[PDB]
Amino acid sequence: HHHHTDPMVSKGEELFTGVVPILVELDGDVNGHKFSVSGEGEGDATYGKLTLKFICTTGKLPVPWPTLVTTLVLCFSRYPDHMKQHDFFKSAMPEGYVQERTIFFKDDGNYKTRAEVKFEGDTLVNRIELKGIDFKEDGNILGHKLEYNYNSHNLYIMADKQKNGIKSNFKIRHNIEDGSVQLADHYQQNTPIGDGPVLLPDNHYLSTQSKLSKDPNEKRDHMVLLEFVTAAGITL
Repeated sequence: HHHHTDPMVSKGEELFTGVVPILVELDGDVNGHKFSVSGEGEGDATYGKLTLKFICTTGKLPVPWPTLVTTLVLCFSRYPDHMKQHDFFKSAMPEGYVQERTIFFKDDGNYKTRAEVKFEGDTLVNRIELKGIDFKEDGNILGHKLEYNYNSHNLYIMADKQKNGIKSNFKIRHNIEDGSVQLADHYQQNTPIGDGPVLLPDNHYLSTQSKLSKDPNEKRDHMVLLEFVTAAGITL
């Protein structure tokens, strides 16, 4: 059960009670290599918990799987009760929100992404387009020099009142196979798809933990992702 004095909080919390099925679709194009990814799994916002398996449906993924983790559903974050009035992501549901990013891989190319996150029936759907340009053919991305792992990370969320949405910018660190690190500097904005009211948050952050694995029975190119996201940074 859920029980909040704000009916707008109640509306979003009710959509994310229990376990929610997730579908992810990504059509990408990086330096002229077209590819698609399909993902399926479940989210349990009560615990900030996501379990997803992604398949490259065009063959071999032309970029490293870790580079797509942030692109491939922050509505499943756990917002503490005393912060639920700051949960933009659930408040935009079920009509959804647009998530847009530019991801600058330092000394390399950049990803431009646009996604619509919304419910289709009971299923939470993340449909994405990605364009990657100016990548080095022998760089860490197109050369597949990134390790298959991921680090824990905090992203700070700010309101974007001009756009009735939010924005964030943050740096992801990708381990390179020779010990060093590839930086991926993310700029992010989110806006509601509908014109109904949303919750615009005070400044806070999301604390993320991600674990990547492989399905030993899966011959297609794939990534198994376990992710926890918790909102923080506002006191009681």
